[PDB]
Amino acid sequence: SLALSLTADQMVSALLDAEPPILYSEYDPTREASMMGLLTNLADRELVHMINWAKRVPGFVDLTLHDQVHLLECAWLEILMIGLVWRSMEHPGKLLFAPNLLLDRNQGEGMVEIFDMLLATSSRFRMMNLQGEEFVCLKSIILLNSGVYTFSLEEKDHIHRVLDKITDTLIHLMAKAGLTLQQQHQRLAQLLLILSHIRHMSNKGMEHLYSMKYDLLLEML
Amino acid sequence: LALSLTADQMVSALLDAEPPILYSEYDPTRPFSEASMMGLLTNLADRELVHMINWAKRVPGFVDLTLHDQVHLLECAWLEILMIGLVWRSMEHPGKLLFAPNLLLDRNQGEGMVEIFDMLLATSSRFRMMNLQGEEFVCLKSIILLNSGVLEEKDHIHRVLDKITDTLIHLMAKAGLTLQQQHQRLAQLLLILSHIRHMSNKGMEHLYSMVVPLYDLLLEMLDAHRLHAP
Ligand SMILES: Oc1ccc(C(=C(Cl)Cl)c2ccc(O)cc2)cc1
Ligand SMILES: Oc1ccc(C(=C(Cl)Cl)c2ccc(O)cc2)cc1
Repeated sequence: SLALSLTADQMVSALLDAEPPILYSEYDPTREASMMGLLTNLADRELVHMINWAKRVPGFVDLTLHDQVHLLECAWLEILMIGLVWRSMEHPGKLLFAPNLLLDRNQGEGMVEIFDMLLATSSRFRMMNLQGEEFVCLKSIILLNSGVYTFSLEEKDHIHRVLDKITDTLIHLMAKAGLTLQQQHQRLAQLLLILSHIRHMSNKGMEHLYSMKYDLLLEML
Repeated sequence: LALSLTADQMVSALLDAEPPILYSEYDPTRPFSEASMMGLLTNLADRELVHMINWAKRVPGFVDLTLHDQVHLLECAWLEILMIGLVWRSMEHPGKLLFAPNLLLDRNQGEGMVEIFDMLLATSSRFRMMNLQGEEFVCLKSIILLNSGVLEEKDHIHRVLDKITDTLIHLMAKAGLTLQQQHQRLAQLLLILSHIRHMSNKGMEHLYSMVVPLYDLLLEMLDAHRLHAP
């Protein structure tokens, strides 16, 4: 596990380098059972990239296959959502699901509360001046903190140590950016508190998906 | 004045404001059925709710918010608040959930509840494993309240949240932790809050598929005009 020996810069470079691409919504001019189909199809494609992203998250492959599957199983929607919020950040009042799918709230059945929360997190990130380097650290934290409470025991400890490294990385990014010590802790806290909003958003999102109606996962890991 | 508090004054304010520990109704009718246990828990929850509202009003910055925002924060946080309290109480009772000194329950006593209990016990164990301190607990609880549903007081709320962060840090420094340990523990603590949110959503899921008089209580007790509510 060279992962516990990574420096702040190495962790960032690894994470930046592992970023999935921004995918496009399926193009077909003729055509919300259709609108949800657009989002589900984007989601499925995004999932493939996410799983291979997860394998490049330092310390992730050191885990057993059982736990890798479980972490991804708990965090996938949270991860999809934070990506979405990151993409929408420079489009106030709009959610950028894809470059060719930029929806306002007016265009958002039980998705309305979801969108408003997503939009609010987007603006929150906007006024915090969230940086790409910080964003990838956060995304990684979601992956690892997803189902750690729930699930070798040593396995839990490895996760915890890597989380500590990501915390150090975040702090280092802020110090370099010239934040004072006090400012560093406050912003660390602000970022992490937004993670609970993300979890909330995911839970509500995961119980609307059930108002409708694994293999591929173990396959790739 | 709220935003003018030192760390030390902030922590003693929160400690002074702590609600009491309540006892479950003494209808000990055991063994429990689903109806009887939920009946008992709900009655406990309802009585705690009263004390929670009083507590909230003493959290620095809370009464600064509009009535609508006070109600919203409590609506969003109340179950998270009850659950963190339970986790704190159960901390020195491994394998058990101390809902009340007279209502100790283990996993083999909880039934969609089982999953929720398992989550509560895991968190409780996590608290123990990182040696969570009373001063830290009260900070986290206030953060849960102010972060549950956080347009001029979105900024006022964030100012108070910052002061609470400064207080948690200050407590860790006083304790003698290095700066690196401070940052790391702060992170570990706040990351737990995402799990508490999760357990709360799952709990609210179990409840609503089956209660507490939240809206009316807030109306009675958040009424600045009422002197002896509810
Ligand atoms: O990049 C994203 C793609 C879809 C979504 C969905 C939301 Cl906000 Cl509900 C979504 C995910 C899975 C689905 O089957 C439908 C929508 C979120 C982010
Ligand atoms: O101090 C507590 C009391 C009850 C509970 C409940 C759980 Cl764990 Cl589900 C609870 C809350 C509201 C209810 O109507 C029933 C149970 C949690 C903490």
